[PDB]
Amino acid sequence: MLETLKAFFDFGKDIKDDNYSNKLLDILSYLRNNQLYPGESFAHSIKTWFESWKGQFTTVRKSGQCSGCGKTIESIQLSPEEYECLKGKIMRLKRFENFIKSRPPFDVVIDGLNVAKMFPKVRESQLLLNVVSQLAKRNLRLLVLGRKHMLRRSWSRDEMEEVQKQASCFFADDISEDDPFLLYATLHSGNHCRFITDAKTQRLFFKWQQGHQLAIFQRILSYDTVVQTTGDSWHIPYDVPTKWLCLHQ
Ligand SMILES: [Cl-]
Ligand SMILES: [Zn+2]
Repeated sequence: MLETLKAFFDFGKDIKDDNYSNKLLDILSYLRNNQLYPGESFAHSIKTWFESWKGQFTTVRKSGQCSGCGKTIESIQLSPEEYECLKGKIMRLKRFENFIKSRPPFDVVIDGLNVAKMFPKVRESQLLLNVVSQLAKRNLRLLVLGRKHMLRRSWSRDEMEEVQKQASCFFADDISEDDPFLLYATLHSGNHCRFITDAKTQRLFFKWQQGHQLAIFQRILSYDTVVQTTGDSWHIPYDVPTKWLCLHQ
């Protein structure tokens, strides 16, 4: 589909209807609101179309600070109001709710089932413990969302006991869905908590996810990797990617 969209940018160089241009800008806004990134050849067409504006293919510093503008890429951290927005509408089972509310916030919410079943070679009671042990080395509060299945041999427990002594474990019924509990416990704990597993808010969810998801651990950046603009500038990631199209005018 990106292939088709690119072709309309190419047509844009000669089509100087400024009503046509604002439909091309709508595409850019669609990319932003849905965490999509153009291909490299699509990026070239965007740069080229805008220049009919100065474009440069660049990278982003550790506190980017784009190498091209010197401008600072949008922050990945949610504002207190933005976070209280996204939080409210995700919660929009009471044993779990109780479990959370009678306890201090957590730092990492771990989807035990999906984490354990991702490196299929090793036993999954072992894999969970390994993830927990590496994280408990820094004294974080850990909530492991598990199932009654984990406390039934054989998921050697044994090994689950070592898990429960370094992480807090809530064992939901085996039929329960994973996503609701993880989203609740993480968002309830606060903007600081991370996890392992409308248009403005769907964007917020995407910003929140990118800045709070621990990927097996991958580093979380200071800045937000999305198509973005300030009016005088556009910053478009392409080909999360690390290459950026820099536009300023
Ligand atoms: Cl697509
Ligand atoms: Zn730049």
